Amino acid sequence: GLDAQLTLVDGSTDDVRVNLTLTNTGDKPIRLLKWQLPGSDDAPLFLVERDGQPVSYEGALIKRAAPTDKDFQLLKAGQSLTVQAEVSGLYDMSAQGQYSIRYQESNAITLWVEGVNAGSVSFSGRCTNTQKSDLLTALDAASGISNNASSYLAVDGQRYRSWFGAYSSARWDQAETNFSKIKDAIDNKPLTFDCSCKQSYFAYVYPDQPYKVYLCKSFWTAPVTGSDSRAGTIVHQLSHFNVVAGTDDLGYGQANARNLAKTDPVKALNNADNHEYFAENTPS
Amino acid sequence: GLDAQLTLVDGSTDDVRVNLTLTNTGDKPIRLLKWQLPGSDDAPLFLVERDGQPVSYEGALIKRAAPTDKDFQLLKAGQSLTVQAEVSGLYDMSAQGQYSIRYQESNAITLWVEGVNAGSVSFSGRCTNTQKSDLLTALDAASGISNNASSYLAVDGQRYRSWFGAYSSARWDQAETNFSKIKDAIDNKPLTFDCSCKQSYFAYVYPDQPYKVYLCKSFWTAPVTGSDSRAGTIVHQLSHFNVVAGTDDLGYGQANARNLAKTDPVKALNNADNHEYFAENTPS
Ligand SMILES: [Cl-]
Ligand SMILES: [Cl-]
Ligand SMILES: [Zn+2]
Ligand SMILES: [Zn+2]
Repeated sequence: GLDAQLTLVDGSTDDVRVNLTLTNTGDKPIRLLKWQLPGSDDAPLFLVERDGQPVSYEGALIKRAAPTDKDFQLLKAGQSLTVQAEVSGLYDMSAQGQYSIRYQESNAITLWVEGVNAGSVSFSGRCTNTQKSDLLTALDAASGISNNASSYLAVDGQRYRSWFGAYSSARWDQAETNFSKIKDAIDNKPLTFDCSCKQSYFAYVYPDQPYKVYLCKSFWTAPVTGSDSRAGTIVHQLSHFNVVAGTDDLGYGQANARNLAKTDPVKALNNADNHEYFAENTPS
Repeated sequence: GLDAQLTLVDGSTDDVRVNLTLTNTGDKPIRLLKWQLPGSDDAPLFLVERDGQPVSYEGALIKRAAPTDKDFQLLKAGQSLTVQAEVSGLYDMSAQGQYSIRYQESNAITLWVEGVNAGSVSFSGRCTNTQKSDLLTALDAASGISNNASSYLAVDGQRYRSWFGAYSSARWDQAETNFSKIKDAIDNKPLTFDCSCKQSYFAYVYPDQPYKVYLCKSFWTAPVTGSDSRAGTIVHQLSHFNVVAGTDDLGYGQANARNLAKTDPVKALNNADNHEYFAENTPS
């Protein structure tokens, strides 16, 4: 027969990693569908319950052809295979509470889940409970710098001059209106964060697909606040949506933004990093 | 200086491929931002106009760090580099008409665009005008098999028995209600097709993200109608959405579906390929 043993992996993050050991206890080799083993392809391979109630699978479903030889993993007589999966990225484990997880069938393992923490926030692209929690934390920080930016623009200034260049009331109203909409998106709109991107840069968006922001490797290496920070990256990204500010990416980096501000204030007003650096205001 | 020459590539499809030659006409080497050359990363590098009116860029915008040495392509004195891009996947070229394209700046090239052709259809993931047209064609065919499936379920049967097993009125009503919703999605809902997937299988969906269907390699190799066809793949995929039929992927392939129908009609009623094969009805 085929036995499935599941063990929780102990770790210091909020992720939920499990080790699954499949063992062929019989005397003849058996063939296992690779699709039915944890992997790079989403599959609903677990029963996950919070407090006795199943929670949702959040991954994709895939149409595949009938399997051929290529699609099987062979397990010899007596032989075991162990694979590790992170479960929080694939099921709805966002709410605090006592969870069980069973492969499905294995024994159930159980654990406590801390809880990741108008407007709403959704996730896709296998964000783990760590990433979800970090993203919400980064959003609260973005809210802080975006509120600050708005308050500044409403009062009456080197901060403005730095990022947006020579004063004109039309450009200053334009900047204030852009920050007003960014603050409204953070405060009141349905945001989506996606964690599937493995690229070396910070994030990307489609300006016609509000309000979904795709984080990449540099987001995770960035500090939560400060220059080129997780908070500022969310301000940058939001500013691109057609329904927010419609900014472009005309240049990257503080040095470039200060140049654009000096040489062509209209382009600076249309640049995402310029908006980011105005809100990050680091150094102050 | 740096000259940019753009040439249209002649081909027999509806795609819009262009060759861009950048030449360093100066006497010292120059460094070109790789981001500003066509590539795997979306960038808005072209001005595209239909009948004199710019059309929308549809790709992503990316937050990147300031460039370092790594981020440049070097072009020696006198030296040329040529790169090819497909423009239709990245701009809105869906409408019939006379277009110009200029890299931006290059000369403009011009051409005629045939036009790809309640409910609406959107695209993402760099679908070319060929793929868009093929997808719409496949949708009309899906509509045909889905209408047929609905008509069959409303009359009064080996077709039903094959895919859904022993008759009971509750299961037959359930099947009819699932096909009713699939036909309603095709007819009346905002569908999105995405072409970014390079996996060897047919397609995938997130059941909580209606009505976006991601096509992969086997979709493109499939015939438009018949067994495991582009039309049937759209019926399969649609059936998964929580707001359509909420089906699972419990088994793949006609042989498996006929088994499920024979052994556990309730699971057959919950299986996407079973719905697909009922509508494809091939052989009839
Ligand atoms: Cl699917
Ligand atoms: Cl971005
Ligand atoms: Zn499926
Ligand atoms: Zn950007």
